[PDB]
Order: sequence, then C-alpha cells, then structure tokens
Amino acid sequence: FKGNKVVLIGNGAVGSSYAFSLVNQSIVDELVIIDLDTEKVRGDVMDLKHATPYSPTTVRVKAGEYSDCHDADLVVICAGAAQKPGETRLDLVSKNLKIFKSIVGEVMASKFDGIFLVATNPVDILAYATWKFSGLPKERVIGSGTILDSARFRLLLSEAFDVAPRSVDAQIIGEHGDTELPVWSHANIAGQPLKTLLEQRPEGKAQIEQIFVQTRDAAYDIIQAKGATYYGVAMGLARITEAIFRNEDAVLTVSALLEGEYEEEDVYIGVPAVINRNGIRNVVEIPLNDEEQSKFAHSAKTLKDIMAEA
Amino acid sequence: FKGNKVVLIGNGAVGSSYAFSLVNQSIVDELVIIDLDTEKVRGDVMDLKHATPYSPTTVRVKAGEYSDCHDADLVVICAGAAQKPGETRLDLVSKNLKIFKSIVGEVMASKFDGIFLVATNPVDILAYATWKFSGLPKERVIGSGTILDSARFRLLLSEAFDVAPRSVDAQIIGEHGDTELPVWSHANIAGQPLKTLLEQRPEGKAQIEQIFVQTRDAAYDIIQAKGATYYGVAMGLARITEAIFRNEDAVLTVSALLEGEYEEEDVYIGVPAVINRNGIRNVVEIPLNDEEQSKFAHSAKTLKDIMAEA
Amino acid sequence: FKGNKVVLIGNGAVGSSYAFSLVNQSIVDELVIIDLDTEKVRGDVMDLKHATPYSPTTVRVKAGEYSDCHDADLVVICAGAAQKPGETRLDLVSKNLKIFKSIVGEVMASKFDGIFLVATNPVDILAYATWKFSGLPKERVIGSGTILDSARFRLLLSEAFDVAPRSVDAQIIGEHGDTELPVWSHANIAGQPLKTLLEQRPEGKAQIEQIFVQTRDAAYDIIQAKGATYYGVAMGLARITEAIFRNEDAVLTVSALLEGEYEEEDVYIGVPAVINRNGIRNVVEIPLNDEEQSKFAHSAKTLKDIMAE
Amino acid sequence: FKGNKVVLIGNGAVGSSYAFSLVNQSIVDELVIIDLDTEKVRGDVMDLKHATPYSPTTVRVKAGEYSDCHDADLVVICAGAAQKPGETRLDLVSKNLKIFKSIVGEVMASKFDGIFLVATNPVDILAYATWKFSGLPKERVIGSGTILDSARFRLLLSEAFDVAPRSVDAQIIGEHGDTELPVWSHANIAGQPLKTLLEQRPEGKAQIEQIFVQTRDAAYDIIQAKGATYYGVAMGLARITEAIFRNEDAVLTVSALLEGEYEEEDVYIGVPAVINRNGIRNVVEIPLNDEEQSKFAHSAKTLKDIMAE
Repeated sequence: FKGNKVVLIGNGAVGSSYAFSLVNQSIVDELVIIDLDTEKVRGDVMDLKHATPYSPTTVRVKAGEYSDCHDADLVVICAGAAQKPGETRLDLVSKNLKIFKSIVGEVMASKFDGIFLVATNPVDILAYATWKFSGLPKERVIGSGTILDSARFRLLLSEAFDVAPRSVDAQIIGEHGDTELPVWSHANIAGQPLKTLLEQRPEGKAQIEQIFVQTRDAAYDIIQAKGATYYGVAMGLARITEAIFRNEDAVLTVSALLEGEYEEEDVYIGVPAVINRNGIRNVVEIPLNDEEQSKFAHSAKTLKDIMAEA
Repeated sequence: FKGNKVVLIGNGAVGSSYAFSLVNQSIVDELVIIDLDTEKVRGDVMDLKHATPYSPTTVRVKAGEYSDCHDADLVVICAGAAQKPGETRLDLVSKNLKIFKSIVGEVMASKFDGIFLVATNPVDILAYATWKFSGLPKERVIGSGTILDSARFRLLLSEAFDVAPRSVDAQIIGEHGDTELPVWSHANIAGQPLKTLLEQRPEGKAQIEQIFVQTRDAAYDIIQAKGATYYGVAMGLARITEAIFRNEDAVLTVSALLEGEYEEEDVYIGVPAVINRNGIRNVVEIPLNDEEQSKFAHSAKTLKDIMAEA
Repeated sequence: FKGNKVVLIGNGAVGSSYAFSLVNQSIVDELVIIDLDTEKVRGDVMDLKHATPYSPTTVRVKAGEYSDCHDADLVVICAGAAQKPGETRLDLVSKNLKIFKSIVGEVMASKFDGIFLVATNPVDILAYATWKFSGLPKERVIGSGTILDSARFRLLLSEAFDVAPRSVDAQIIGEHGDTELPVWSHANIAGQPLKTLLEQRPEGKAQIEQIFVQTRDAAYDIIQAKGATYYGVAMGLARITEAIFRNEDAVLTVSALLEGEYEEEDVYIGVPAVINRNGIRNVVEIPLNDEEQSKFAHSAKTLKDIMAE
Repeated sequence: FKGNKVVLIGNGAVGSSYAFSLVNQSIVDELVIIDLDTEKVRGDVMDLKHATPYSPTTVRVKAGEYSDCHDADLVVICAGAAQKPGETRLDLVSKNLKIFKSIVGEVMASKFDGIFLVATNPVDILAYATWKFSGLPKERVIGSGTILDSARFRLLLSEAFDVAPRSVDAQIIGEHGDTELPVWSHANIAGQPLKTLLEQRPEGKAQIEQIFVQTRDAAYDIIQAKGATYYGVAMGLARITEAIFRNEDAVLTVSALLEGEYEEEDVYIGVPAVINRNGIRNVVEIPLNDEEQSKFAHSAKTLKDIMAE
C-alpha cells in the first residue's frame, strides 16, 4: 500500500517551479529531486519543505539519487542542454540524446517500473527517444508536447472574447516548436465559432494571425523580457501529473506515439490523448480541415526527418 | 459586486513566487503586479497568464501601476532594500522606512481602502511603519511576521516525530529574526508534549536546541545553499491571503500591533492572531512559561529600541 | 468588510443537499437556512455544523429568518408547491407565483441587495417572476435552468464515449422541462463530432435518441427508483454559486432573461450565459442549426404562452 | 496500474451522504455501491452520476455486487440492524455480528485485499469483529470511532470561543457511545487552555459540562429534531478516506485495536492514530490526567465486557 511518488530529474527554473506547483496542489505525497547541482537541490528542498505545512495534504520533499527511482510512480525529466553557437539543430538533438541515454539508463537500472513524463526540449524527439531507450510500452512514456501551447492559445482567446479560459476549448497540435498549428476548425466558446467571429471584426484576419503568432512565439517573447520561461511549463506538467494520479481519463494535448493515427507512424507528436493512471490510454483522432491536415503532416515529417538524421 | 483583487508591489523572487502560488491556489480572481523592473514584470505576467487556464478557477494577472490600487482589496508589499557593507541595522531600517513612506504614500493617494500585508524585512518594523504611514486601523495592516518561522518549526518537528506537518501544532513568536522564540510550552501532536518527549531521548536537550537553531537560521542556510529564499515565504503569504478572502477566523502567527497584550504596547511583533476578511480581528494572548515570557519581552524591547533610534 | 453569505430558503431534499455541498466545497463562509419546518431546520443545521470542522475552510451554518437576508449576497430559493391532482399546469404556476410573491416580498423588505438564484420548478417561470417581483436588474436574478440537464447530457455522453465528463463539451438549452433540446450541432470531445460519430454506429440514430430521452426524463426515472431527485440539482446549484463567488466569467447554461438574443424577448429560459460576481454578465448567443432553432423557438413560445395566461 | 476504488456497503442516509461527499471532494475516482434495496441504489447512482460532471476530478459511480470488491482499495461498511424493543444491547451486538460475519465473508471471498472502514454502530465492537472475521492485519481494519465526536467537540468549542473550527485542537476518545470522554487536558486554541478559561466564566463549570453533554448526546438531539443523523458521519468518513488515499500520516481519532497502548489489550476503541495509505500506521499514546485515565479504562472495560458476552 505505497503512496504516490514523483521523482524530478533536473532542478532548473522549470523543475523547481514544477516542484513548487506540486507543493501548492498536493497532487502526490512524495517528491524526490535529482540534479548534479546538489547545492541548489539542497537549498530548494529546504525552501520547499518549509512550504509544505500549508499544503492542502501532506507533501514530503527530499533530495535524491537515481536509486530512489526504484519505486517511483512518475519520473519527470527536465534536465538537458541548450543549443550552442555553431551548433545545428541536429547537433542539439544529438547532444540531448546522449544525455537522455544516460539518464534513462540510470533510471531503468534502479528497477523503476512507472511512467515517464518528458519536458526537456526538443520534447517530441526526446519523448520518442525515452520510449526507445526505456523499452517501455508507449502508454507509459509521455512528452509534455503542446500542453502549454494549448493553454497559451486558450489564454489569448479568453482575452480576445473576454471569458474564463476554462470556458475556451481550443487546441494547438503538432511539434512543440516552429511547426505547431492551431486547430481553428474546433476552437470555440460554448459553440461560438471563434475564427469565424474574429473574421467579422475589422482586420479580423490580422487578429487571427496575431493570436497564433503570440502563441507560437510565447517562449521567445518571455525570454526577451525576463530571460527564461518556467511558470507556464510547470503548471502544464502539474496538469498532466493530476490526470495520471487522479486517473481522470482526461483529454489533454501531449506528445504521444502515433502508430497510424492521423495517417502517421513511428513519431511522437502533440495531439489530444486520453490520460489516466496508466499514462496515455489512447490518442484521440479528431477531424482536421485541409489546412490543418497539411500543417500536421508537415510537422510530423519535420520531426521524422530530424530523427532520421540522428 | 466586485471580485477579489490583490496588488503585489515588488516582483523579486518572493513576490513572483507568491504570484505563482496565487495562480495555483485560485484564492482571488485578479492579481496586479507593480515593480520598477517593468521588463521582468511584463515577462512574469505573460508566463503566469499562460498557467491560468489550468488554475482551479479564473485568475487574471496584469502588470500595473499605483493607480490600480484604487479598488484593490489587499496590497502585498515585498519591495525594499538589502543591507549594504558598512551599513548598521539602523541604516537598513532607515533606508526601508524611506522606501515604505514613498510606496505607502502612492498607494493611499490612489484612494485605496483595503488591507496591507507587508512581507519586506525587517517585517515587524516595516509593518509598524505601514500602519503609521497609512493612517489605517491596526486590523488592516498585517506583517507576515512568524508565519514561515512557525511552519519551519512544525516541518522540523514533523520530521523528528514522523507525522504530517498538519498534525503538528507548534508556534514561533516574537521578531521575525534573531530574537524569535519557540513556544515549547504548547508544541504538541494531538496532546503529545514534544519537548518533554525529546528530553527523554539520548542528547535530547541537544536535539531540542538544533530544532530551534535550524528554524531560526533557516533563511541563512537556504541562502548559503541556493542564494535566496522564496518558496516558504510565498506559501506563508498565500496562507494569510486565504484566511482573509475566505473570512476564516483562523489563528495564524503574524506580525500584529500590541496595545496591552502580553504586557506590551506600541509595537508590531509576531503573535497568534485571528485573521478574517477585515484583517486581524484580535491578537490571541496565550500562556507563556517563564523562559518564553523572558524571551518575548526581550524581542519586543529589541524592536522598540530600533524604532526609537529611528 | 463583509464575508460571503448565502441564505437558502427551502430546506427540502434539494436545499439540504445543496447546504451539504456548500459544507463540502467551502465556496462561502456563511450559510443561513430558512424553512417553515423549523424542527427539520434545527436538525439539519446541527448535523451540518458537525461536518464543518472538516470543511476545507470555515463554513458557519445557522437557522435563520427573513431579516437575516439584509446583508446576504446570494438568496437561493428551493421552496414551493408541487402539482396536485385536478390541477392544470396553469394552476401549478399560479400557486407558486403566489408563494414567490410572498417570499420575494419578505426578502426585499429585509433590505436585501444581492443576487437571487431560483431553483424551484417551474424554474424558468419562477425566475421571471422573481425578476418581476424583486424589481432587480436581470443580471441579479438567475434561475438554475438547464445547469443539471447539461451535466446529465455530458454524463451520458461521457459513458457512450468512455472519457472524463470534464472533457465532454455539451449543452441542453430551452425550458427546464418537456421542451428542452440538445445542442448536437456543438456537442464534442476535443473536436470529435459526437452526433456524427454516433450515427456511424449500428442503430446509431436510436442511440442518439436514447441519450437525449434519458437526459430529458432523468428526474422521472430517479423519482420512480428512489422517490425524489436532489444530488444532481444540489451540485448544479453549487457550481453556479462557485462562478458567482469566485467571479469566474464562466459560461454556464442557466435560466436567463432574453431581451433580443435568439430573437426572443421577455422570457427567462435556459441558455449559455457568462456568470461572475455580478450575476449574469451576458447571455451567449451561439449558432443553432435548423432543428435547434425550431425547438428553441417552440420552447420559448411554450413558456411565454403559459406566463401570458 | 489501477486507480483508487471504494466500495460502499449500505446505502442508507449515512452511506448515500458519504457517496455524495465523495462526488463533491473527488478523493477517489471510482465508487461502487452495494445494498439489498437495489431500487434505491439504482436511483442514488443515477442522481450521483449526474453531479459528477461538476466534480473537481473524475468520479465514476456504479451499482455493484460483492464480486466488485475483488480489486477495491477501501470497503466502507454502513450496513446493519437497529435495536428493537425487548432487545438487550447484547442482542443488538449479536444480531450485527451475524450480519458482519456474512458481509465480511462475502467481501473476502471476492479476493479483496484492501482496507476496511467500518461505520455501523456499535462501531468499536463491529470494527473488532471485522478484524477477527477478515483475518487481516489490524492496520487494515479501521472503525470510524470518535472521528465525528471529536468534530462535534471542536465545533462546540469553536462557538464558545468564536474561532475557526480548524483552529480548535480538541479530541473525544473512548467508545463511540455512552462511555466516550473529552480530553480536556489537551483541548486548546494555539495554546489557550480551554477548560481553564471556561472555569473562569460565571457558571463556567456548567458550561464545560454542557459542551460535553451536547457532544455526547448530539445524535439523540438530531434524531429528535429531524429523525436521523448523517451529514456529520459522512464527512468524518470522507476525512478518513482522504487520509488513506492521500497517504497523509494524519493523526485522527478513529477506532483502532490496542495491543498494550493505554495499558489495554484486545479491544478496538477511539484513540488518536496516524492514518496513511496503509491504514492505521500506529496508535498515538497521549498523556491522560487522572480523570481521563479513569474514564478511558472504564470505556475499554465496558466494550470488552460486552464482547466477552
């Protein structure tokens, strides 16, 4: 009768913020933090523990090492390497593949038998890699994918239409990156057709474009302003964590393996998927219009070309 | 029929973390952030907004200016200045008093008529200053005081006795700083007398001391490890925010004005106090043993001497 | 600075269940319960108070009288009369209009200046009546409307498609009653067109029909089984209460006054509407297909005909 | 990887209220309800399901049978028989022991391997019986015990001292019944000695007595008023359910087996105990003053005498 245990690997801005989200939300009762910067870990674990008496229900937080993954239920990986000058995107992929082969190797050697949630960029490539490296079933390896992109799109639509973001149903699918796309054929508020309504406004076509540009380029915009982006990603990772531990069967946009859905295979990419205590139960195949079909196929090709090069 | 509006003044590590706590907890529906580093604000507001579609209920976040305090319900002040080399503690007090005279002045000029929650250190001095400067009733000016110290003490006791921190009732009172004290005469788990039990262990007296030292010196220890401390303070500020907006009549340890309680007057200092939608309803005067009476009086004197110098 | 105060008028199965929901959810910190059956109230208030120590945040519960509405924020009306044999619907309407004239009058005389949430059936008629009797702006008088019918439709769809109910976006609009209608033109899971998908199944048209019939006739089915229905209603009333007190600007299907929307006027009826701390901020006018336009107009006509009588 | 599954056996006012609490709180994602009154169950399950779309997170509710316990995590027993005229307490005990032997037997035969939470009165006796009949470790059989009596005591103290109930630390221990006792040596608000403070008030000894009498006799008072008590019990059962499923290591007053603690053995009785995902981790032995030691020993003797018969 063990409790719910998350191990976070990588304690930078995103991981540390996700850890604080867990302490606020009490999704699980045990959080273990692993990072090579063991002084930052020790300092963060103290600071987080001191918050926990005001957590809704008990959360225990500790510094850990790979062996602590033995009975972990979810391993969340935020660790990795940024692109350097003169490095090609292929170089950046190769560099993080080497890191992930090592991390996933150490996790599996602990006898871990839970679910992976990968957040490191490029997330769709690294989720695919974690699946291959770990030998686990596809249900048990999840990339965060477009979980945050979809939230950014909903946030911006909720400002354009002045309603709660929870009342906006809107999705970004595809690569978490340059090749993502908005699903305007479905974006709505209680049935209100948002793109059609925006097209009625003056320069409405320009507004539609700017809503998507601001979604696509959100990280770049936050980094220019404050140097790093982390709250939005932490909250999205908490949302997935919730769906798993509360066994929700909730449809979320995450990076999932396709084996025929959307006429694509052997690729991880952002799509709506049903999430529950066993991970991704199934990918949801929704209708796409011509423009969306075109863009989604191009995104998948982009991801598959990159991996093939590697 | 207006909603619940918090304005945060000061968007460093503590303020930004408190803002993220609010986005996780949905205590209030509107958060406004004010800081002279307007680029950091703009970047944080974007990053926070992107989390809000997964907030439990709607939270709107925006960058603001003093005029936005006009209809704010709670103004939370984290802004201030750290001590510099060659500066005496008196110098550090004088420097933050000048900043607070300015901030409080601008807030009041907006026609603000809500509650202040002060977090800037030295918090008991600056809460007293905010009370004087604002002209408001003492109920409506609250320092965070020992809200975090008490949580640190409970956290450490919950580790020593291996139970949920929510099942540990333990308090730190006095100055948030060197002169704080533990209330061992009351610290218990369901009636278990913790100090008495610790005294039964081998070198039990040394354990009692180390539990308090680690509480008192927690910030110093976190700063040596990761350079700054912020999660624990953010969570404590969220806890007070909750008691106010949910009208709880909850007893929390905060910095409150004494006008006769504990035989002290004309001083703000950390004590248990009943918190509700009108701020501090009353200070709770609990029995203190001789050692606690001695230490609390010395803490109050320390704070009053400092203010008198200023 | 006052806290958040709800007064419940009518402590039957629905109202008492709604009170328990409030004790579980801690949406507000004060609940006052008013009912002519003062012994049942005294009992419920004790039993409820004993739960409050485990409520997420403080909830104070007490037995009250009309004067306690003076500074209430939300007054929730579940009180009324059921239809008797040899009574027409018109008779049933008239009887409750008399009760509401009395209740709303006593509430207003207390100096109440908050929001009404009407739950008593026929809820669209009685919401309209409460608006008229109270003289308050339409924003501050809300009927529960199809808040539960919509949840029932989502529940049944969540079973037919095996997914979280929270991941089903689907709505019932119109009269809370015989003339309500499903908005199949909109009902979807992350963009999956539910009616279209059901029509691909064998006897799929029969399944579509049965999902709606089971939604429409849910209360009848529950009453036949256990003699009364109340948990669904209580939870829907708690959801509206949450949107108000947390100032959400959440779109919910409630009974709202139309003044031109959907080409209808001078009628309360179930529609998506933005709810916040001020009550109904605005009705949302969604596109309706031919079938839905037809059924919605018929529902509104039905309600206006009966009120005109 | 399985989700969290509770099976409720006994769908009376207490069990149905507990089910509604679970729908409000989303502590677990699956609830199965078993009762011989299968029409009431069918009705409650429909009404409850219709609330679930507004639950914080997915809650699936269904009508079930004993075989559904096979992979349940928690089985909550509210079923039983009330005392009849001309029946002694011993008769009442014997009748429920027969019912429990049957229920626990059918549960165990399903392959259930989780935790029992017994709520049926007399709860300390029936918790002990369930431990014996099930052959499970003591950690995995929990009676509700004084979970509600403690909340009642805190509620009344919160009224006498005008503060949040969550800020009152106070406990009732012993038999859930006539021999329960207040732990005044501990009861406090942030260190304020409540009994001492009450004794300073005029007729303060009378107030102290009345706070306890109203705690002890609460169910009687509620039954006299509205004929049954259920909200308090449901919320206490939900609080224990929360501590298990969120693995809290929370100290709660429940009915636990003593094997030496408080100098008592071979008896279940209400005591503070650490609760986590494994059930009762350990009983907490708190210091008791002379009066409390006397009353606690008497309560345990009362329970052991009746079981020995």
